[PDB]
Amino acid sequence: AQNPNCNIMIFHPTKEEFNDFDKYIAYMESQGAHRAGLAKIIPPKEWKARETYDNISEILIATPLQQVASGRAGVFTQYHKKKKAMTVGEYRHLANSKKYQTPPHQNFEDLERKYWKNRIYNSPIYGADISGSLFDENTKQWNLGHLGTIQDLLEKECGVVIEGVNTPYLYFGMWKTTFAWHTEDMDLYSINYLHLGEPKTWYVVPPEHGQRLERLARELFPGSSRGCGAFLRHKVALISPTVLKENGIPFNRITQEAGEFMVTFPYGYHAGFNHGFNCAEAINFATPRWIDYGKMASQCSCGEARVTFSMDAFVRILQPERYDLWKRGQ
Ligand SMILES: NCCc1ccc(O)c(O)c1
Ligand SMILES: O=C(O)CNC(=O)C(=O)O
Ligand code: NI
Ligand SMILES: [Zn+2]
Repeated sequence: AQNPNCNIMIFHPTKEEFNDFDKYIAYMESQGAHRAGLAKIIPPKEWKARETYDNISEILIATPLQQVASGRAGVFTQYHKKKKAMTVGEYRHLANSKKYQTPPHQNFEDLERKYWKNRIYNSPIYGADISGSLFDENTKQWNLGHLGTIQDLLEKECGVVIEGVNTPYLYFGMWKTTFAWHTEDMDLYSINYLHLGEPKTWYVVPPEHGQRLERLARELFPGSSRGCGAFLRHKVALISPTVLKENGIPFNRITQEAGEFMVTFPYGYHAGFNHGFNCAEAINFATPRWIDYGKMASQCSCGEARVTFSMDAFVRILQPERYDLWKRGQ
């Protein structure tokens, strides 16, 4: 069995290998990459996402989110307070201001230490889930706006025709902006390209051990766990690497830099933070191997979790027993 220790693998495809997206995902899995829950893909040197990021300042962040924490340094939740709209230009200036800028630090490890020590005492502002793309339409390889759709995958695999679209989202981050522990909707894959700016650090639990993280989360957030059978779907819980180690949860970490792709695999729990001002683009996708994970995905029905339009059809077709109860909560 490939990659039995579930290490995060890093890939360096040639420009030839970078032509067929599906084929290369399949190749990575043949080498055991999915066992980690997360992989890094470094594009061939000949490739670029777009010519420049010169005039991105006029993009609007309609609903910036202030991420307010509660709890202790290693175990906390965050809630999102809506702020007034601002342009990416205004947001970048805010990120670089004395209140919000990255502190002096020696290296990634020093900065990681500072993050887990001090995150809860600040409330950084995130521009998340902004529908759009920064890939040039003429970029033919690994263009996250030109992927095959999950709806077409389901149709090809299972012969069912369904409504729905899926499109990419932009994320503008600053120092300490945080993504909570989660898997994707319907335990899909995700792919994330860091277009510009400072790094993003990721933590990930191997899919074969996801239930260990769920069990720990129930112990660490007991009220939340009583309110919902799948509260990690709410995407508000953080647990530090120190606390994960103390409780024997298997995980790995890696830092993504500008110009690099990350792929998360079905039921790979992940969390992380941004080092400073940056812009990433991400989208969910499916492969034939996803279908079984989609059928088994645990759902939030307390009503807290957000659901796009397109998730309806996934639940309706793959989880018809759950559909009625789930739809009551959307
Ligand atoms: N009960 C279904 C599985 C499960 C358990 C705990 C969680 O936090 C979660 O998101 C999902
Ligand atoms: O970049 C972020 O803030 C979060 N991204 C993801 O969880 C992802 O790409 O799957
Ligand atoms: Ni994700
Ligand atoms: Zn819920």
